[PDB]
Amino acid sequence: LGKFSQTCYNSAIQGSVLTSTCERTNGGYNTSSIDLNSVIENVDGSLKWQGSNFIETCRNTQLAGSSELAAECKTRAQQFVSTKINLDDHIANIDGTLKYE
Amino acid sequence: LGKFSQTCYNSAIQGSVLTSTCERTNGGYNTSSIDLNSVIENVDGSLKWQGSNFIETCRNTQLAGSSELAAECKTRAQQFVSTKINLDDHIANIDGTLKYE
Amino acid sequence: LGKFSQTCYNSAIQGSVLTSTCERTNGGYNTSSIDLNSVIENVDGSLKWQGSNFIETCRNTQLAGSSELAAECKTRAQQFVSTKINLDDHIANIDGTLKYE
Repeated sequence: LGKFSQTCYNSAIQGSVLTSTCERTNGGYNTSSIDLNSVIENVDGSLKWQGSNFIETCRNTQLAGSSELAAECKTRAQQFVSTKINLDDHIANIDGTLKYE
Repeated sequence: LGKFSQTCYNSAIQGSVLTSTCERTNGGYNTSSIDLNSVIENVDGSLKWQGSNFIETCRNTQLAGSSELAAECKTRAQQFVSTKINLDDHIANIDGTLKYE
Repeated sequence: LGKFSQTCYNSAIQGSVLTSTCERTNGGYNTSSIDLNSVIENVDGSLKWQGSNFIETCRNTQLAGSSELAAECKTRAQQFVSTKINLDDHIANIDGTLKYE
């Protein structure tokens, strides 16, 4: 999840904009930018990843008791993500034969 | 802070909107509304008090090493503290282009 | 620990199965295979050891370079979870009018 710095070089943050040179899936490199102002927020003096508008991602909003907002809210949306794992870590050649160690 | 419910009566929530009838300081009553969609948000299935735009409320934004966004941000109580966040969490390289996932 | 690659030739991933041709200690070569499904887990979109069953939630499995397993993996399933927040925390009655503070 994420993991851009592993495949990108020459990164800089100018104001609220991140710029980097990232590898392509089949070779070459591409310089590109992304404004982080729409995904990061200031919560109590601590930078954080911001959530969703709750009226689009929750159901049955209601008052509970005297002062409580209650809802059934949705978790992070499900998506497909590229990932990799080094098979050298635990797969071995043991007399011509592959096994786990 | 806050605690409207100690001086207000007949509260209701419809959508993102809170409506209540509150006591005026020097006697009498007033029904008013507030939109909770501008101050509350959904964080991975939990409702939380929204933070602030970090550009207009933080100072000295810089990349720290590989993938860290570093700055000093105004706390609730308006005093600056040093804060960092790892951009690798959610910024990915999608075929040469930088994208939030 | 492991490192089959630097001793094994012509490796391929079909589904969850690694098939390669490896050199014996005393002799020539042998082609064997190992099912990785029962040994690699998909944890929220990241391939990991110390678990099983990744193949049910990951697609387009390929060999990247000489020893890397590459895939497109499903992140945690989205679900509706009950949540509450206390409005008293930051909503006040300012002279009969609801305000955020």
